[PDB]
Amino acid sequence: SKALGVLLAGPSGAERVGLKQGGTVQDAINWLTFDSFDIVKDGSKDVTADIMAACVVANDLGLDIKQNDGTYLVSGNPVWPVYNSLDLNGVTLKLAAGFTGYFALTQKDSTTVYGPTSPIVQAINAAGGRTAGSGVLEGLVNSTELNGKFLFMEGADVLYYSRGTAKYWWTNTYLSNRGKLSDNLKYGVSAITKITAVTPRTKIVYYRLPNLDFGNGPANNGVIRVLNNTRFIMQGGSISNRPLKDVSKSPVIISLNYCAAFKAYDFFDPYPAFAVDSNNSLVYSYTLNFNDIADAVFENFNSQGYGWGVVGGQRSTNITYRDCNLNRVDMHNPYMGYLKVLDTRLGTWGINASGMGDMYLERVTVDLDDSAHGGHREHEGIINARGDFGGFHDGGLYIKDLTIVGEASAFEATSGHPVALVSAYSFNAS
Amino acid sequence: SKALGVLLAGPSGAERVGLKQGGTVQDAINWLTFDSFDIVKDGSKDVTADIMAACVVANDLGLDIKQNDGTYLVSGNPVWPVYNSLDLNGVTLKLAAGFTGYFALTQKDSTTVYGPTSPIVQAINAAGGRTAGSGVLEGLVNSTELNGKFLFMEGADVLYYSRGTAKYWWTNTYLSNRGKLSDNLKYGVSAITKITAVTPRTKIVYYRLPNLDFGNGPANNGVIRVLNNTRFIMQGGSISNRPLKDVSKSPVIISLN
Repeated sequence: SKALGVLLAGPSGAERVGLKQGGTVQDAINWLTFDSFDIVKDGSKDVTADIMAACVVANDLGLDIKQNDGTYLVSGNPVWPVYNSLDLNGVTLKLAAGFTGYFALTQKDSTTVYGPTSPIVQAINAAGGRTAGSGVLEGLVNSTELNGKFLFMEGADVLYYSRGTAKYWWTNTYLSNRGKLSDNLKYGVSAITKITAVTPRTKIVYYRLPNLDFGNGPANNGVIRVLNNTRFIMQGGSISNRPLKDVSKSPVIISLNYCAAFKAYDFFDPYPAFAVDSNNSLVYSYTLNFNDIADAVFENFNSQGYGWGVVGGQRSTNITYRDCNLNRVDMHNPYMGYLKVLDTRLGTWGINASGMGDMYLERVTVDLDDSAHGGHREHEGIINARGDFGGFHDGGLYIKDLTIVGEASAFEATSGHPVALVSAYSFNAS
Repeated sequence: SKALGVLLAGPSGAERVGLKQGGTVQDAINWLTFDSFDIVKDGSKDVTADIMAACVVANDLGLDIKQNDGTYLVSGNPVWPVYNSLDLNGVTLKLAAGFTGYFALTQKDSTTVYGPTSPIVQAINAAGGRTAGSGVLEGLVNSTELNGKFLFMEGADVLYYSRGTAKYWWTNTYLSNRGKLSDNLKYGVSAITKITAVTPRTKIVYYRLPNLDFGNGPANNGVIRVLNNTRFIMQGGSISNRPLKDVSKSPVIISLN
């Protein structure tokens, strides 16, 4: 009836084979692979739906995914969710021209949102501790609901105007217990309107990014997206066969959102994207793009050359760049806390960051050559504030051992003078 | 005749055993070990030719090698080539007194040499951008041949003399596209005579070095050699039983190129 060989090939097969050191083969193996589902890996078939089914199985069982070879063709707009570690070092993804999907690397059941009518928010608004330089919220001293969490708060006071739109009070910080915040409030607020709380993991997860093939020239808004995540380490990843021109497109590679306490590592990009409009004028495109992050370290990133700035950040806290090779470091919406750039080589754009904190620079080299861009230059200096936010930087700038090479002659021919060192101004006061 | 016992021991095998989470045992294991070839690992036999055979199989299939225990006795002057990751943490290599071989960790066709007569070199020599502080080679503005590569170039002008021997112009840099260099030239050069171009990997490889036993005292010119390589991480490694004196010898451990 039920014979060996038929039993061995079934799901309960590895449980019947014993090991010399003890136990069975099933005990040792505890991970999943793409080969476990017979996914075609010669690039000759669309496997968008097959990869999605594999991710669903792993999330239910709570296992890691490992795969170190093969090339896969994908198309459409899938959303692949991953709740655990993912190892794709050695895998190439071949994207179709109309691809608009992404990997969604998330933490399961990690975020709670409190609205303006929630009991927690009302208790904060009825007590003190909402002044500048405060480090304690007096309304949470005898409460344990938000203990040991990362808090992303919003307020009801206007701070500045950007492109005619009012921007409101905000603060990202960490709460240990009895109302104590890690980062003090730089400005006071009349009332709190929203709180987003993220719980740190009880474990460390590892992401090993694959190689992305851009031969057909897709223009997604992020292929690797990390949302509501803590305590992860991201290593590797690259781009291949990137086209020289990207007419009327704005590709984005990596995007982060509501993340804290992580570190990224040696992503390699042979050269950045060069995207233009119908009038042959440069438009934006990013290799890395993040919103609402805290306590982040970026090390050994590589994206240097002509094109738009490869980094775009907004509303962050305590960011560090170490040993990187980028053509720009940027923050559109202001940062708070500190921003550190250590042992880094920069391109012609320099640094463009409005902020409510302190900027530290140590052993940084800047290369000013800008021949491929005609004379286009948004800000006239090397270290700048944001011209579309008013040009303010409410904090100090401390520089040690800065080195300048290049000349930036293309900009000089258009304007008549070289670049400044530090600039802070507004494009339009209204 | 095709008995189940004989079938299970062949190359078909783990593909006939299923896992609870899905797939087969074969789909989970994708690496090679020194124990896969029954290499004697108590130091009582010379296994130089057996280690070479293991490396050839791994290179052909594009797999990684992993071994975490055992002591191996080696001799001669073998060249063991490795194209992928290598893990020898916990392994001791016993070197015979006359050992002169090494591991060769390479990148499998990552380099290209352009000589003084190549069209690429002649294009550079016929244009501008060869001055001090220059960041662009004007002869490559409309070329895509060297895009995204590391360049090791040599020139024709004498810079200084060492031990009565002239030394010539050089520079090492990276080129993104449209002839833009990452590091500006410090001195101008009249003509460029050689270019070596290395392509970065689309992956990261990991090297975990073994323990080397120098009891017999060999003095070869490098036991671990890395050539024409990019995007790797090296960890570990040690020396044991190093003699206090090395009369008429010059040992080298690690060399890069």
